[PDB]
Amino acid sequence: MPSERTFIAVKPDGVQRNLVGEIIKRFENKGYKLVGLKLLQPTEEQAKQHYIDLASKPFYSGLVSYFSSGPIVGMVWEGLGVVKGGRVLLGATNPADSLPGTIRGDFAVDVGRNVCHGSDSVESAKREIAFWFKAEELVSWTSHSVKQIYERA
Amino acid sequence: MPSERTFIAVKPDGVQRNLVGEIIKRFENKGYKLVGLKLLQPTEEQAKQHYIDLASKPFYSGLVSYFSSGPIVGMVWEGLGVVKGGRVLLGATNPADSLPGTIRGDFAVDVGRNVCHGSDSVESAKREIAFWFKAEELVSWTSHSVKQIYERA
Amino acid sequence: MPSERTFIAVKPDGVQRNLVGEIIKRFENKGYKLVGLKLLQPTEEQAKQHYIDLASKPFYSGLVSYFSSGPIVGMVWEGLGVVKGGRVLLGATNPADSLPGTIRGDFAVDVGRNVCHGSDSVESAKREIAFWFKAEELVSWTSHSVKQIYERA
Amino acid sequence: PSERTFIAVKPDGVQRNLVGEIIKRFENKGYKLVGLKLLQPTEEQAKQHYIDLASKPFYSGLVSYFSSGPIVGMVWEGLGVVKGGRVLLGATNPADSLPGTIRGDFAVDVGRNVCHGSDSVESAKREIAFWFKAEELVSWTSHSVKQIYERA
Amino acid sequence: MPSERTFIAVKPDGVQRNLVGEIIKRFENKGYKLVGLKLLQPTEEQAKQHYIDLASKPFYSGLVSYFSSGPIVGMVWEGLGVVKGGRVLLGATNPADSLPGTIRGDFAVDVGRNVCHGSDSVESAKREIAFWFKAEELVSWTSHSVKQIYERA
Amino acid sequence: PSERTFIAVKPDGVQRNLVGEIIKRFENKGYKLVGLKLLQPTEEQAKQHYIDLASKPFYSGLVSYFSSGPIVGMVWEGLGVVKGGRVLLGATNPADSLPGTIRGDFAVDVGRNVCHGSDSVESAKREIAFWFKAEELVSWTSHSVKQIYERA
Ligand SMILES: Nc1ccn([C@@H]2O[C@H](COP(=O)(O)OP(=O)(O)O)[C@@H](O)[C@H]2O)c(=O)n1
Ligand SMILES: Nc1ccn([C@@H]2O[C@H](COP(=O)(O)OP(=O)(O)O)[C@@H](O)[C@H]2O)c(=O)n1
Ligand SMILES: Nc1ccn([C@@H]2O[C@H](COP(=O)(O)OP(=O)(O)O)[C@@H](O)[C@H]2O)c(=O)n1
Ligand SMILES: Nc1ccn([C@@H]2O[C@H](COP(=O)(O)OP(=O)(O)O)[C@@H](O)[C@H]2O)c(=O)n1
Ligand SMILES: Nc1ccn([C@@H]2O[C@H](COP(=O)(O)OP(=O)(O)O)[C@@H](O)[C@H]2O)c(=O)n1
Ligand SMILES: Nc1ccn([C@@H]2O[C@H](COP(=O)(O)OP(=O)(O)O)[C@@H](O)[C@H]2O)c(=O)n1
Ligand SMILES: [Mg+2]
Ligand SMILES: [Mg+2]
Ligand SMILES: [Mg+2]
Ligand SMILES: [Mg+2]
Ligand SMILES: [Mg+2]
Ligand SMILES: [Mg+2]
Repeated sequence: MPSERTFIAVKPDGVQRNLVGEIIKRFENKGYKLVGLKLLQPTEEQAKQHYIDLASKPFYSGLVSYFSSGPIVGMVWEGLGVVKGGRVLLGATNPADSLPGTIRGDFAVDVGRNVCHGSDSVESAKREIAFWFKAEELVSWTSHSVKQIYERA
Repeated sequence: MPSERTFIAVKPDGVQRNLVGEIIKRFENKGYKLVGLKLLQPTEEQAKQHYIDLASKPFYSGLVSYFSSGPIVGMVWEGLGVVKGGRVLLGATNPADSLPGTIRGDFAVDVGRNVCHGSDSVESAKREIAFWFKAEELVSWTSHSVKQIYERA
Repeated sequence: MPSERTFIAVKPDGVQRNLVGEIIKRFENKGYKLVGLKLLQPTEEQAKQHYIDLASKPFYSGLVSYFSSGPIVGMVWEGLGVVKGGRVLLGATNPADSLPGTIRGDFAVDVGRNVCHGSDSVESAKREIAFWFKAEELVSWTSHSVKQIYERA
Repeated sequence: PSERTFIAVKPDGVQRNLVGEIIKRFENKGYKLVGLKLLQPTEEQAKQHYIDLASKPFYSGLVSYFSSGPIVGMVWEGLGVVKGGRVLLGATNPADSLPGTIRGDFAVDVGRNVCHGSDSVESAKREIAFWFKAEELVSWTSHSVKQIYERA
Repeated sequence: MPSERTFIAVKPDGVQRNLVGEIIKRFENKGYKLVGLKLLQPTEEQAKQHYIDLASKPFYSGLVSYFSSGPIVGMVWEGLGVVKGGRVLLGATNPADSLPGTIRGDFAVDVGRNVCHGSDSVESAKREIAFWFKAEELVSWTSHSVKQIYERA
Repeated sequence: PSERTFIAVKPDGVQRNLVGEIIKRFENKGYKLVGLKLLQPTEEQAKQHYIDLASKPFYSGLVSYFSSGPIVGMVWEGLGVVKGGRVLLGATNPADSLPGTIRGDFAVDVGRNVCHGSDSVESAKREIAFWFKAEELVSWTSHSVKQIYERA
């Protein structure tokens, strides 16, 4: 259904390198609907929990330190297939494997400085959204372009 | 041969969502030559004929209604391999399958709101060009850049 | 009134230099509505008439020859203040006087190769639209975005 | 360089997919984002934000529209950012705004003019205080600060 | 005459902030012709001589130190009125006074970090070009678009 | 991260006003420009640069065209930049290149394919040595190096 949601974050390198607007533009251009947006400074414990599935991996310590080293921009986007589609926009995890046209393909080199995050499944997206956003920070609204973007609307 | 031609249309969602300029720019940037251009309101019967091969498909009635719901921009582009190359610029029919960099990859979500059309073969292109354009509507001209774009020119 | 209309043309240098998409994009981005569009080859006599007020000027013969030397893209745009606003988007007649941000400011050098034309008043626009377009060539439609662009809509 | 301003993408700007474009322009200029939120103003927030226009005949419509859907509120930091932000936005009436500015490139009607920016250092301080809690601002150092400023 | 030339430099901040391509694009888009291009590290003495007219000004010391602190990209552009036109593209000296659409209007804040330089007169342009470029580094060529950009060509 | 590659805008790319666009793509990616020059290759330079194609039937035409007008030669530095540069360029035949790449967005014909990039670390070292004198390369530290690389 077009009401699917995903969590996207500009990581601290993406904020530092002035990629916030560019990343948001790509999601707006695609037809996805912005329903949550904030600038925040993750704590180490927040980073640990966000990446909890990766706790045994050797990059985890550095990942958690880096993710909490400076501000991120957290977002919630709504749209048909937006979890998968958000990942398509981001490009492959390792920028070396990402193609031009994607965020990581255009703007990143190193897997540890890969500028952005996106939820990897509908289930993890729900968890991430719930973790980073309060219900008061999510806005219910209708895009005036909804019938131009979706057939069934 | 560099004189190959194809029919590209901005569908009514593409016009509504202000993608006419962006789509033309992509074709110009590639090196293709614009030889026909018009804004028109297809009739339902024109839409039925344009998509006649698809008459048995479950989506046909909706396709034909939508395509005739408002203005399209019809184009004829000329260049080496332009039929296939135009379709590559458009991206996969279903935008969920389209890659970033392409028109559908960058701007569309839903297969029924996929912003554009391109002819699928040399012979269908000839048919579509003849259906939408009278002989006197095409403009033959030489790009000042033809020898920078083509080795053989 | 938001139903005001103007005639804009991409002149033959603008077509040759692949500025058609870029010019249309600027008008779409502004909120103006495309209601007429075609590619055509003006005749010398059409060019003489289009610029008839300038018949005594030293540049007229060159202007009329050039304007009829290859294809133009003719457009009719609709929107509040579109005659004046279209000219603002174009920039100063002589590109040496045009500011960055405008079409001439960004893309042109020479007053005789200034890439585009726009009607200079409401009444000249009506004349130019009638000269270049038959009634049946215009397309009336409602932008899905009209109430986001205009308070009164 | 620690001057701050409040910039909002108005509901028309959100609806018309200009959030990223607007943020990009401010990032490109060298300004630093220190606050960002998406919210739908209440009627009362809309009345207060525009409190100096309460006696104008366009007020109730401005209030209703500003509270009709989400805005994006921003706090930007930088040398001369109050004046600079308004230069990026362009003239209040898009008819008067020049290409290159946000209103010049994207808006037609004064009542649907896409964005807001504080008009002075003091009004910025008041708008920031109105729209953001203390804990919602983020203090950080751009790694590019010495490239943007001589005195850093 | 269209053979006028000017010296443009991306200053060390402009190089550091990844504005080389953007600056070159703006000059290419305008119709100006690139006839010299190099990356170099100015010496302090080179910076002193380049800015010799400003030797008594209180910012001079800091200007010369900064200009020689890292690489610049030096360019020579050719075109009708290119000295004045290059300055128009750059925008006002102090970015606070520069308008959006210009290089300094779009990308700079501080007069001491104003990302680029352009010659201020035909005479100073000749001096600057001669100072920064050897004759072997200037390329004589003809743009295939010269007749599309200039009437008299 | 100290890997280097040679990228050239070919004479068609210069003529078609793609120099800035190409440089922008490499800067945006995070790669560092350490050499840059505009020059018109001699016939002999064109023959040598393409020496591994000397037995091909398209050679003399490639040589004549490559020496017909100015190119822009570049040296870029960064992790995996040889492979990365070629990914940015796209497939050799623009018919096979995808949108988003330089050839995918801007070229049609294999003989007018806008740009060149070294095919390997060793060929890059040889191309760099051929096109640039030692004194023409500039060593410098991007202020953004720690934002682009974890190990910096
Ligand atoms: N070998 C690796 C793998 C991942 N990572 C980082 O760990 C993050 C999370 O890994 P992940 O497997 O969930 O990948 P994504 O979901 O981000 O694509 C990545 O986005 C990288 O920034 C790393 O630094 N080195
Ligand atoms: N399952 C489908 C397939 C196609 N369509 C629409 O029907 C149009 C014509 O289908 P097609 O098979 O000719 O595909 P293209 O030639 O447009 O790639 C597509 O462009 C879609 O807009 C659809 O709505 N649902
Ligand atoms: N001194 C001049 C004035 C105008 N012209 C050309 O003549 C066209 C018509 O002139 P105009 O006075 O109607 O100006 P616009 O309405 O195009 O601003 C201009 O757009 C120029 O292309 C010229 O070549 N030399
Ligand atoms: N005559 C007017 C004046 C202002 N307005 C709106 O009211 C807003 C606030 O007015 P203002 O005087 O504070 O102008 P700015 O601070 O936005 O430049 C404007 O941005 C317009 O959207 C209007 O609709 N009609
Ligand atoms: N008050 C000033 C004036 C100039 N400058 C710097 O000195 C440079 C040369 O000054 P200039 O008067 O030749 O200005 P332009 O020709 O660069 O516009 C400027 O581009 C500034 O970078 C400064 O740092 N502070
Ligand atoms: N069949 C071919 C193959 C290559 N070429 C040209 O020769 C150049 C060098 O060939 P190459 O095999 O080194 O390919 P790349 O390294 O450029 O990918 C290509 O970039 C083409 O411009 C051609 O014109 N026809
Ligand atoms: Mg993950
Ligand atoms: Mg089909
Ligand atoms: Mg006129
Ligand atoms: Mg105000
Ligand atoms: Mg000066
Ligand atoms: Mg090769």
